[PDB]
Amino acid sequence: SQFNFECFVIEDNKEVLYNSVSRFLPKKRRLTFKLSIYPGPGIGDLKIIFCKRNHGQEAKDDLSEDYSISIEDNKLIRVKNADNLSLLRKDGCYVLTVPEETLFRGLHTMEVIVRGNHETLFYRNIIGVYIK
Amino acid sequence: SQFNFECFVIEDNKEVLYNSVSRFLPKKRRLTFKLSIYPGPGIGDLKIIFCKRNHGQEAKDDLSEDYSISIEDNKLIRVKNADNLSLLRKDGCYVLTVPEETLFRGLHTMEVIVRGNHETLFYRNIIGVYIK
Repeated sequence: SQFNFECFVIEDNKEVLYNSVSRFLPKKRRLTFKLSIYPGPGIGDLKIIFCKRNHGQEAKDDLSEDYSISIEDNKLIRVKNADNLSLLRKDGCYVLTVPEETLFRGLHTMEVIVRGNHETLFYRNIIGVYIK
Repeated sequence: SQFNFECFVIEDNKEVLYNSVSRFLPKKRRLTFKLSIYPGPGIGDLKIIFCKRNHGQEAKDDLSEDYSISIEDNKLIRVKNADNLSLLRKDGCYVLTVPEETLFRGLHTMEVIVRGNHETLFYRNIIGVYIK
């Protein structure tokens, strides 16, 4: 696939794929959300946003974050609230990493939206995480 | 204030600690150099530079890089050639990560220099890597 979106839990200094919303995670785990981009025809300069939200009765705007970046000339441009993001190039693949930590009980989602060529939608995905 | 400086090689999707000049690595391996900062009280703003150099009969200026960052008011400031650097905040320590790839045969070093108030030297360390 040209785009991929994954959540990893840091366990004993290894990244372990989080592959089911059914699995409750304990608090105090580091998470990494990874957007992998394989460039090609029509895929170069991009606008990307990550949307972190929590859900349920105790939904709070306080826990909401948007991380907005652009990729221009294969370089990362921090647009808004994107200081913790990082871009890494590995063998024709660009990986954008968003770090988080499990802290509040309940359902949390991270959504990613990728647009290019004057706002054409290239990719959207979302990962839910349950925390004890 | 306490500092640590470590090098990790990615081997089967895990960060494996690479001790300085402890073995020869093949080409096309990913490396991460991590400076960990355990800030003490009144440490003030910091100026940090990483210096990459290669050594031997084929010492080459085109392989040298300097990555310069500051920590000002507890935020990362990318000063020069620091787009690939990232800063992760953990419980009681900051971690600055410098990614590299093994590409040229011989000895290479990554040196880190940390200065603070009045250009006072707080820390210096260096790690060497052998590449096949």
